Amino acid sequence: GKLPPGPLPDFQNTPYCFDQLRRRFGDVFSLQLAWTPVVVLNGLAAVREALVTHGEDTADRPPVPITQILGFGPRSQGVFLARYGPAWREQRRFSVSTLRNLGLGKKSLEQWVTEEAACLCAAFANHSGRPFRPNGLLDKAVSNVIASLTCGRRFEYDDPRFLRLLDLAQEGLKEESGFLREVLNAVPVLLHIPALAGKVLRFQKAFLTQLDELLTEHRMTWDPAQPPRDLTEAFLAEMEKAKGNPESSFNDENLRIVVADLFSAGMVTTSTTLAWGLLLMILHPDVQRRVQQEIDDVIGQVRRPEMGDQAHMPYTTAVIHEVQRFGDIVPLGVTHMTSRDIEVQGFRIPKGTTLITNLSSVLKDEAVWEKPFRFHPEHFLDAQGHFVKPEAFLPFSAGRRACLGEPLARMELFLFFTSLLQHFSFSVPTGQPRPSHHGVFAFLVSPSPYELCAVPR
Ligand code: HEM
Ligand SMILES: COC(=O)C1=CO[C@@H](C)[C@H]2CN3CCc4c([nH]c5ccccc45)[C@@H]3C[C@H]12
Ligand SMILES: [Zn+2]
Ligand SMILES: [Zn+2]
Repeated sequence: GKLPPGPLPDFQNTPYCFDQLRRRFGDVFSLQLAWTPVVVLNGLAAVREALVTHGEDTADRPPVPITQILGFGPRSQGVFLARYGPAWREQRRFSVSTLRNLGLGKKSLEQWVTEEAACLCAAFANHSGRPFRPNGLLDKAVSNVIASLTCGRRFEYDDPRFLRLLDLAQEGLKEESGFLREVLNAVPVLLHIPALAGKVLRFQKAFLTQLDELLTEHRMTWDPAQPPRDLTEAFLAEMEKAKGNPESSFNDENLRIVVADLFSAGMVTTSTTLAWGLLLMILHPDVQRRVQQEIDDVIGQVRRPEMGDQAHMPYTTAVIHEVQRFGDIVPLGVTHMTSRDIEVQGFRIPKGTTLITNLSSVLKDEAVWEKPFRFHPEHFLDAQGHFVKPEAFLPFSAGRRACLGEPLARMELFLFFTSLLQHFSFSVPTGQPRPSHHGVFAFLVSPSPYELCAVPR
């Protein structure tokens, strides 16, 4: 019956504000947000006990009433915010299998991705030696991979339509984390204001409208006499089989949501990580070199990198993992909700509690890591040079709801990162201030804006 302690009754600096209460109230503390009961879980032990040991009872999401404006319904919840049940599980399993069939785990996708990587290197080379922000090109190359798997196509980097889409996307994930958002969610009555309605999800509504245009084009070009060559076709073919089934989540309202969930995560998570990687590589030249040495030793500058190389590349694998750990791009993951009463670290957490997993607190757990607040590839290495992955490596969270795109993310990071470091040497532009290793918090945590020089080898 013991409830977790907490203060009794910020939105842009949420991560660090929680770290404050952690040292004060402990690793499992309660907190009051509007009318909504929230419990924050900190450190591996508490997150693991919640998401794994009590996995069945914490795999639900908080109701989010605003998503009604985006056409959400019982059988239309996408994957991310989908309530725990049939609509969630059908889409979740569909995405996981469909990715696999499309070539995830095969040289098929491997060779495609490493081809977009070549497009990325040519875009970089076109800056000659001049300083530039690598973010936009990172977003394009990484969007194309997920666009290809879901939408059956890539875009040219100079494509106007593609640019409006990446912008709407970026500006939309911003709206995922808002003060007003939490307001209309704990107070669902506010949606009844048609004037106030529009402005809530300005960009997300507009992103879905742009995605609709692409999906419509895609219905026209689809050859249903052929095995589906991407996720949208596979979805469309299920949608056909389900004509007459009001229970199926394969409906038109859910196609735009599912593809929005997958496209946006497949883009903003991975490229932001890579922006982190490139920033850490110019702040730590010694590390950048030691990676390039391994690349040469194992691959040379002849052929494109392959996933078969990662096995024999423990240092590069280390660095990439440490980028994720240090970069820490999703400090608070995605909220969960208890669907049942549970006990965590000795405290009672009632059914219906909003659970926040503090992934930052696990990734930078001072008890687990040698130098939690430093960029230290040896966190994933031993004295012998072998790669080790500590249990506290949870940038993808844990449980029934853990990132379904992790295998895609891992192959993208390895191939893009190695390809870039295989062909370029990155540096802070002479005469410019040393860039902050601190990050700026949107919904995600991104590096603070920086430029670099990229000179070929
Ligand atoms: C560096 C790359 C990535 C990181 C760090 C990351 C991290 C995460 C995190 C923290 C969650 C929340 C898990 C939870 O609810 O406890 C999640 C879930 C999810 N991710 Fe990822 N992710 C990455 C890449 C991707 C990719 C490439 C895709 C799509 C192909 C993707 C799609 C999803 C989806 C759909 C969910 C919701 C899972 C569910 O609700 O069952 N993510 N991810
Ligand atoms: C730019 O806007 C979007 O991508 C979206 C629009 O409407 C709904 C379907 C939004 C639902 N939202 C659910 C949560 C979430 C999303 N993308 C992520 C990417 C990483 C982490 C979390 C998320 C998606 C983004 C979706
Ligand atoms: Zn197609
Ligand atoms: Zn060893």
